[PDB]
This record gives sequence, structure tokens and C-alpha cells, in this order.
Amino acid sequence: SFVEDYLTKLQERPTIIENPNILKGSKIFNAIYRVDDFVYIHIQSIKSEDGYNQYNVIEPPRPTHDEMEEIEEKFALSIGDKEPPEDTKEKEKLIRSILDKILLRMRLSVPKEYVIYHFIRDKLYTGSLEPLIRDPYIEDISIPGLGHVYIVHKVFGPMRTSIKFENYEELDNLIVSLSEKSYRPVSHNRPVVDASLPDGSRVNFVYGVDISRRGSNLTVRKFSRVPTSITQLIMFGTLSSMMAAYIWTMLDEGMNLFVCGETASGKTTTLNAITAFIPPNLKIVTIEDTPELTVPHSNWVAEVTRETGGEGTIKLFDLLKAALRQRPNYILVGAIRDKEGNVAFQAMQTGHSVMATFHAANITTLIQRLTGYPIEVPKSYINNLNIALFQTALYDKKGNLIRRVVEVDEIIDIDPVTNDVVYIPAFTYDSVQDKMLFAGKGSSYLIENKIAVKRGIDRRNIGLLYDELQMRSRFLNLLVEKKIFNYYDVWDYILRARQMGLEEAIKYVSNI
Amino acid sequence: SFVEDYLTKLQERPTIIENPNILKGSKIFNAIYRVDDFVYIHIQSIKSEDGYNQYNVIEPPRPTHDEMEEIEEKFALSIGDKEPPEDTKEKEKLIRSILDKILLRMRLSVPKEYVIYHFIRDKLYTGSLEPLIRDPYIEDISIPGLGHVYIVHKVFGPMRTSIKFENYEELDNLIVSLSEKSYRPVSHNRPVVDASLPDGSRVNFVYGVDISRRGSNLTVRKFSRVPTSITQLIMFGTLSSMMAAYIWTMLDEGMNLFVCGETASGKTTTLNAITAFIPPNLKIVTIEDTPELTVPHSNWVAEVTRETGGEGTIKLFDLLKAALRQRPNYILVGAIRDKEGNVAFQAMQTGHSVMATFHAANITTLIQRLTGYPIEVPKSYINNLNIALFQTALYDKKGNLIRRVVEVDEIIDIDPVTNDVVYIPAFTYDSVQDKMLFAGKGSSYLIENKIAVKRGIDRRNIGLLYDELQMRSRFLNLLVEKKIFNYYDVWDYILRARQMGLEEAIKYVSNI
Amino acid sequence: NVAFQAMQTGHSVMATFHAANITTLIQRLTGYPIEVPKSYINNLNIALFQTALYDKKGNLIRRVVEVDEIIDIDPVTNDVVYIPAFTYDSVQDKMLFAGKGSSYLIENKIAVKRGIDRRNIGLLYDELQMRSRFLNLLVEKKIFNYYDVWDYILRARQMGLEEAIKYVSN
Ligand SMILES: Nc1ncnc2c1ncn2[C@@H]1O[C@H](COP(=O)(O)OP(=O)(O)O)[C@@H](O)[C@H]1O
Ligand SMILES: Nc1ncnc2c1ncn2[C@@H]1O[C@H](COP(=O)(O)OP(=O)(O)O)[C@@H](O)[C@H]1O
Ligand SMILES: [Mg+2]
Ligand SMILES: [Mg+2]
Repeated sequence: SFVEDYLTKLQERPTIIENPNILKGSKIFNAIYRVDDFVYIHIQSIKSEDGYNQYNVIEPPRPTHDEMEEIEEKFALSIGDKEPPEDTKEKEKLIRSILDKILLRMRLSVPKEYVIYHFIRDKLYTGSLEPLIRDPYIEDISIPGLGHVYIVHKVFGPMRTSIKFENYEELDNLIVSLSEKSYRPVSHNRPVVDASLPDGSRVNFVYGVDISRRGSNLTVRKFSRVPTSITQLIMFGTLSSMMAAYIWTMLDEGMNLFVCGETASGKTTTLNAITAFIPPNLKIVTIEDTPELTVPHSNWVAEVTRETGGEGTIKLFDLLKAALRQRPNYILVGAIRDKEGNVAFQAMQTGHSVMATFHAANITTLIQRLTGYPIEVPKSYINNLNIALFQTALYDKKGNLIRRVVEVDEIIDIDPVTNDVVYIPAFTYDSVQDKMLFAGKGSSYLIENKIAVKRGIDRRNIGLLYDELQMRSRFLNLLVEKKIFNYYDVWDYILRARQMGLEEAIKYVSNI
Repeated sequence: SFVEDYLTKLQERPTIIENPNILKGSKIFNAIYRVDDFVYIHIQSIKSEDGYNQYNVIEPPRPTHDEMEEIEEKFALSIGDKEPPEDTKEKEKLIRSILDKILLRMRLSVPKEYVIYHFIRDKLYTGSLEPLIRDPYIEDISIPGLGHVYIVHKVFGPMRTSIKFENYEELDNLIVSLSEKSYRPVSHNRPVVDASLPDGSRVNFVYGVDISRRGSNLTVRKFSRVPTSITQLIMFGTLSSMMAAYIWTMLDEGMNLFVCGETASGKTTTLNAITAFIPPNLKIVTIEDTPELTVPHSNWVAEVTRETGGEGTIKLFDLLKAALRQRPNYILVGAIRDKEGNVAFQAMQTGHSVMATFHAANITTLIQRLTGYPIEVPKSYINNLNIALFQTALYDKKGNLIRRVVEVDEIIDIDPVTNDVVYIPAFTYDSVQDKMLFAGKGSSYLIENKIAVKRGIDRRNIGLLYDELQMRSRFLNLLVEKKIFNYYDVWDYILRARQMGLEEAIKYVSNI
Repeated sequence: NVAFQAMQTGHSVMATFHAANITTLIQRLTGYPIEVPKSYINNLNIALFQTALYDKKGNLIRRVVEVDEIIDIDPVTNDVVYIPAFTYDSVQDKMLFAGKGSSYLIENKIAVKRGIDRRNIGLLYDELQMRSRFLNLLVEKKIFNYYDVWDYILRARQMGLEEAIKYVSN
């Protein structure tokens, strides 16, 4: 068969899996896995001098150019007047039929099925890129110009694929047909185009050698349908169970919270994980430039921006303004860096809860950038933001990149005398022991001065809040210990905890 | 009956109740309350796993799809060239008649009265959302995308209803159809629309999967056709009786006044309330992007902008220019933001009084924005605007949201040494004691340089003006004490005060 | 302005800019039409300055005259704080590592990422010295072609510095 045909020509035969997660940290490998019928992936860890491992795409052989052009011809002549009907799925299963009854009397080189696959892949889908689209372990796809297609793999990082573009014309035809298929055709007049693929991936096209001098280029950004969960983050060591419990307590009470950090620090991942702590019967509105977030709540409005060059442009600013008319309980802003930040604080000021990510290493930098142009949050408004957490990518002792929350700050106010932010570090990070340090039971301005007054608690009864905090930490630990990691499983158990109560939920989980 | 039918399919029967107010606090129940003769609501005390109570709409059964198609097509074939009348009642009268003719000769799968309910519901009203609109216990309605319609119920809080939208295009059609019925169609170019349903409920639309990625979404917020009155605003603490008396005095004398603040600070609400102070026999032209102002005056031109995506588009600017030829006494502009601001001041310079809402937190910012791009009011004309009030949202000590007019400024001049506004703060606010402060006696330039001169009172009998002011404050305080809060009742009492004098008015209303 | 937007969204950036020194650079970055607000200026970490100078025979040479690390904003003056990591001694025609042992980017960015205490910073300066040693060896062996040099840098990435140094030394 086509796989074994490939698989026999290899000097050293690759093993079998179907999930390269096992290889995490394995710097040596030679494996092959399924994607679809007609698509297998052979990953081999060569000692490539420029540090790319190999990602080999295994597809059915192609009929000769002559066969195709003959099949194209005979096909084009059919359904002439006839219009290609709307629906994608039952009107794909039509092009099939027509293929059969023009192939059934043809002497073909390769087996028909394999002819079918290539005809369909190129006509109805993303052609040679389709295996990469179909592969759930790929996050970025780049065709920078002439040469190989490059990807970023979640396990392996950047890899070089076996797919190769040798001429400008192939490249052009790819960018043109895909952009047309995405209903946003490129032209020489407007050669730069952003669009969505049917699977929801985002694609950027740049068309014409006069603009992309190594040949027309594209970039596909794919998004995970299943976000990393809060128990995974705890297991990774990125947050402690107590820290996550603290966040849970705060989101349960509608606190406003920014997840901050600099390049690739994991802000969006942490944001998506802690979203599971927002009470499940509430309305969440997400507003993003890029559709990265997946919210488990049923009452979830998900909005994205649109840039048209002028008329019809919809910005984050516009969507946050509209969110004030949408009765949200939480507004989640993908990332703040412009005037939408001002509207976000006005949303906080008028009874709406907000979370967002922001690119900044520490609270001083965060406040300076929020109060500066272009965001222009007034100092008198900064107090609306209750929690700023900062995380960063660091190396561990083995040289591996890890992500860590390095500080969690409770914002109290800006000092009128000094114009400096008054805040309390709720958590800090000890890099030596690799542990999150909790400031403790007498430490939280938010618990004592905000929540206590909210939940109608007297000072004598303040320990009951710290007690529930402790119980939440216990529950999260038990989830981790029982290996409850999948985002939706974790959501289910959070919901269970809310339904039966923490004390009883802990007993239930203890006995799995 | 359609209801009794429904009950028989149930595992166990719910108790019939007059209204859900009795179920309040409780959580072990099972009830059916009546909305219309066609709408009964079944409420289930057993939560879903995500903590939503279930709100089940009991409607009469629908005709088959082919029956409905047959009816629509026949309805369309009758009358199909003629345009329907604008009057909603006459419209419905016509539709029922025509419908009665078509159905008379038909053999229906369900009773006639049921076909009629559903036809009228979908054609004239809000379709499957109509039961929610008609239930007075519904506060908010959300369709966040594909899935159920979610609501906020006055008794039960968030609930999941039995209404579902499972098809992108059907959801698009709903948003398009409802926006068209709201007199403000969405388009792909302008996919975000704020408007009001025919019943007066505010609605926000977001159109197209390219912007709302889980499907077109909407939010309905119910609330009185009766606008909040000035006596209610005093009782809320948003402004004092003296502040209202001041504004009343100023509008009596044709002063120009902007209501300023951030979004959702309550500016439109305050403008609508103080409009009741404009003398009753005057011409009012309102100019808005969507109607919010409910003017009680008889001589009221209500104009609204229009976006067509091409020819026929009419903006605030165009309407404001036309107002110069319409002999209004007051022009009320819903909000001023762009070059229409310049025309508003042209209106002032040609003898028309103007009020508007504007986005600015203080007088300094207001003047910077008026004089800068794109408004560009020349500096020497800025003092045509007499009064700016600034309103903001805040939290009190308990954490409750409140809205307060925090400053009232009289605009005197722009200082040529150099370009700073000369103004007088006639009122300010003490945020600690939550109190409004008057400047006050012999502080107002407008009282003692415009009104006194017109009157024409000497600088030593100026007490007469401040006595009329203290007088108006007492009358307003009296209305609050006697709980005269309804907008139109307050209007009547104001007109009554005009038509027998303050002294006689205070003394009257003291009795009740 | 968009280059700074790119830094603020987690993309690294390099660029050339026509300016003689950090003061001029910052005036131009913060002024019209670039208009980067001061609070974002320190997204740019390093500014290097290079000039055409005359040699003693009156021919043109190019020299890096300063390398500046951009730190943050001074709370008293509202000015951009920077420290020179390198300066140029025109009389000896030598680059001075003025930031040696006191570089902000080395201690507060690099060292922190590596979890290296303020008291073990010497390890980073050791690694730097080995990098320099390697670059000298390439020069000594007349490895000048851009692609040959690129190959050796990659060889150093692979294999590691110490034995790349051994291989080059031969
Ligand atoms: N806690 C973590 N542990 C390990 N990897 C992570 C963690 N958080 C994020 N990542 C990975 O790091 C990269 C950047 O994550 P992202 O959430 O997009 O960061 P940012 O939002 O700060 O740009 C992604 O590849 C993501 O899968
Ligand atoms: N003084 C007030 N007190 C309490 N609620 C108010 C007040 N003014 C307005 N609101 C409510 O606040 C919300 C925003 O009001 P609106 O007048 O539309 O503000 P803006 O015009 O500034 O956007 C509305 O739901 C309205 O009912
Ligand atoms: Mg308004
Ligand atoms: Mg990011």
C-alpha cells in the first residue's frame, strides 16, 4: 500500500505511535503517525545543521500531469451551464459521483482512490497544505517564499516539512486559489490579504514577487479547540494550587484581573485556563484580534475585529463599546494596548467585570503604560483593576523553557502624594526552590476590604473566607493527583464543586 | 387546550401560580404561570449542571412548514404590490383580515387561532422571542450565538430557555429581520447596531460570523417607555433639588448646555429628564442616531440618521444643518462627537438654543475636544455654550453603583493669555459625604450678568433671583416627598407651576 | 510606531535609524510622526551608534561609537534612562566594555531568565568571554565569508561553544 511503499524504502524503519506528546524532551526520534485516510506523518530527528527536525508528509502517489489535465478537461465539460450548488458537504459528495462516472472507463496509472483524493484535495480543500491543516499538532504554517513549507509543532517546535515550492508560479497559484477559496481573493492592486479558512484557522497572504521578493508567501495560524486547563498549569508548576484557588475565589466574586508578562510568557493560556473559575451561569463576552480563546460557558458571545483599510473596520474599541450594551458579567479582552483599554476601565467602573492580557513585566510598567497615551486610563480609575499577575518564560536548571507566575499584585490605589501605585504582592516566586510564596492569611486587601464587605462578612468571620480558599486549593490538588487534566473534565468537576459544595466535592474526588 | 396537552407529557405536574414572585427565595417548586392567553411559562426548580434554572415556554403548536410556506406565498400574492400602512395597529388590522380570507378556505394541521398566533408573531412581532418580550418578569434576553436563548429573570436570575437557534443562516436572518423592524438594519459594512424594538426595549445587534464568530448575536434589555424623570434623579442623589432648580432656571432662559461624562455615566438619561424644563409651547428638534429622547412637548420634530452604504446616507451633521431652517427653539443632539459639533455652535450663533451629550470628564477636556480636530469650534465662539455639567459613575462605601453630577460649570471665555477657558464652577461634589455643593450666593455669572440684566434687576435686588431659585428647589423637593416620580406627571406639575406661579404651586403641592 | 506595536505584541525587532546618539534617537521616536509614547520606549532594549571617521591617513573607517541599553523612565525628570554598555576610545581605537559587571540587560533580563542569582552573574560574563574567544578564532583562521561564518555559528550552536572552539583551533 502507499504507506508501506514509502515505509519500506527507509534505511531505518520508524516506530509507531499516534501522539508525539510522549516525545516531549526526546531529542532523538523516528516515528510515523496517522492523520486521515491518505495522510500519514513521519517525524525524524536528523542532526540538521540549522536546527530543524524533519516533518515528512506521506501521501498517495499522484497521477501524471497528463491524466489530471485529461480528468480536468472531461470534468470541466460536464456541469457547464450548471451552477456549483451552495453547501460544502453534500455538494462535495457530488463531485465524487461525477469523478467516478468519468474515471470508470479510464486506464489510470495509480489506483483510482488515490486519484480521487488528489483531485478533491486540490479542488475542494487547501491542496498540498491540507495534511498540515488536518494535523492537530501543528500550530503555525509558513511558506516564506521559494523552498520548503515550515511549521511550528507543539511538541517539536519549528520543523522543516517535506513539502517544497520550486517556482514562483506554483507559489502564485497557491496564494491565488486559497485566497479565492477563502472568499478574499488577492489582486496585484491589493496583494496583502487576511482571511479565515473553513476550519477557523487564520491565514495571511502576500501576493506577487514585486511585494514578496522571494515569491508569494503565506502564514497560517491554527488554534487549539481544547485549551490547556488550570490543573495542567498547576502540574506544569506555572501556578501553585493555592494561587489557582486564590484566583478562583476572586473570579467567583467578579474581581477584575489582568494576566501580564512579556514575549511568549503564556498570558493567553493562563487567561483561558482561569476562565473556568467564572460562575457557569453568567454571560461572558470575548473580544479579540485573533480567535484564540475558547470559553466553556454556554452564554458566550465571541467577537473578533475586522480591518478593511477604512470603511467597515471594526476595532477592539468598537467591540468593547458594544459590550456595554450586552449585559456581560465578564468582558475578556484578548490583549489591551490601545484606546479599548480606556473603555475597559469604564466598563469596570460601571459594574462589569473584566479580564485581559497585557504585555508588561511588572506593575510599575503596567500602570505607566495604561495611564499613558494611547490608552489614557485616568489615575482615578486604576483602582478598578483589582489583580495584576505577571508571568514569564524562564529556563529551568536543565536549560528547558518553563513558564512561571512570578508575582500576583493586589491593586489598592494610586497614591495622590507620590502618584505611585499602592499595591500588595499576594504571591511571589522563589526560583531556587521553584515555589510560589503566598503572602498568607492576614495578607489580602481584596478578601478583607472588598469581598468581606461584599459577601456581608464581619471581621471575626474573615477566617471562613480563608478556609474556603484552603478548601479550593485542596480540591485543585486532588484534581491534579487524580490526573483530571482535560479542560472540559476540569470544568465538569468545578461545576460539580459548585453544585454539591466544596466539602462534599472533595470527598467525591478523593474516592475516584 | 395547548397547555393542558403539554402538562400530560410531563413526568410530574407543576402547580399553577398567578406569578413567580411567590417562588422567590424558594428552590423546591414546579410551577406554571400565565403570560398571554397564548403564553404559559413552566419553571423547573432543578438546576442544570451549569447552574441554570430552566425556563420553558408553552406556546400553541405550529402549522407544518409546507402549510406556512403556502400561507406566506398566498399572503404575498395577495396585496403583493401595495405597501402596508405605517400605523402598527392599522397594519395588524389589515394583516389579520387578509389572513382570515386565506385561511378560511384551508384545511389546517392545527386550529386556526393557532396558525394566526404564529403567523402574526413572526410577521409583525419578534417571532420566537415574543413570549420573552411579553413576560414582565424577563429583564434581559441574550442570543450569544448558536444554542439556547438565555435570559435574566427578575425572580430566578439567569435561566436557560427552551428556545434554540441551531443554524447560522437562520440566526443571521433573525438579526437582519429584527434590526429592520427596529428601523435600523444591520449590514456587513456596519454590523454593530444599537436600536430599540417596537415595544421600547433596547436592543444590541452584532451581525455576521466574520464578527460574531459563534453566530450573529443580540441582547435585549427591557425598560420603561417612560423615561426617568428629574424627581427620580434627585431622589437617586444624582443631582440635588437646587441643581435641578438651577438647570430649570437656565432652560427657561434659552441657555445652551452640554451633559458630559464617560460612556454609561447616565448622560442621555439626565438630558431626557431636564428636557422637561424647556417651556411647553416651544419647538424642539431632536437629532439622534437612534431614538432615546422621549420629548413631552407637542411641537416635536424627531429626526434620526440613516446609513445605506451609499447614496441616501444621512448623518447627524446633515440633520443639524437642516435644523437651521426649521425654526426650532431647542435642538437636542443625542451625542456630539464629530463635525456636527461645529454646526451645533453655528446653530447657537444663529439664535437657536442647543443641548447635547458629550464625551468629556471635565471642562478642560471638553474645550480641548470642541476646539480640536475634527470638531474645530473656533475659540471666540466657545462661550456661546453657557453650561457644561459633568456626570460620572462611582461606587459608594458598600460597593453599590451610583451616578453623580460632580461639577456644573458656567463658561465665560477663552483667555487670550493664553488659550485657557475662563469658567465658574456653580456646583461641585463632595465624594466623601456624598453631597452636592453650591458656590453659590452671588457666584453665578449667568444669573448675575445674563438673567439679572434681562430682568432687569439691580445688583442689590439680586436676592430676588436667588429667591426664585430657592423657590424652584422647594417645589421639586415637594414633588419628591409626595412621590411624584412618573415622567409625565412631573411634566404636568412643571406646566402647572408655569401656569399659576411658583408661590401658588409650592403651596398647592404641599397638600397631599 | 508599528515596529513598537510589534514589540508590544511579542515580536522582536531590529531596524536601522539615521541618528547620531540616543538623545536624538529618543526625540525622534517620541516626536511626530513616529509618536512612540515614553512608557513604551523601553520595549527597545539596545541602541547601537556607528559613524564614519577618518583614519590617520585620512581614509574612511566605520566605528561603533556607543552601545546603549534603554532602561526605563526617570520618575523625577520623566526622561529616558539609559546606560552605555560600550563606548569608543578614539586614541587607542578600542571599544570599551563600560557595562562590564554592571549591565542592566545582563543582570535584570538575561540572568533572571536563567534563574542566576545576583551573586553568580560571573557565569554569564564567562559565557560572553567564550563567545568572544570563538569570534577571534574565526578571525585568526580567516573565516570571513558570510556563509562560512554562518556555518560556524551554527556549528557552535550544535556541539556547544567549547568544542566549536576546539574544532576551529583544529
Ligand atoms: N504554562 C505553560 N507551560 C508551558 N508552555 C506554555 C504555558 N503557557 C503557554 N505555553 C506555550 O507558550 C507559547 C505562548 O503561549 P501564549 O499563551 O500564546 O503566550 P502570550 O499570550 O504571552 O503570547 C505557546 O506555545 C503556548 O502553548
Ligand atoms: N442617575 C442614574 N441613576 C441610576 N441609573 C442610571 C442613571 N442614569 C442612567 N442610568 C442607567 O444607566 C445606564 C446608562 O444610562 P445612559 O443615560 O444611556 O448613559 P450614557 O448616555 O452616558 O451612555 C442605563 O441603563 C440607565 O438606565
Ligand atoms: Mg447616551
Ligand atoms: Mg500573545
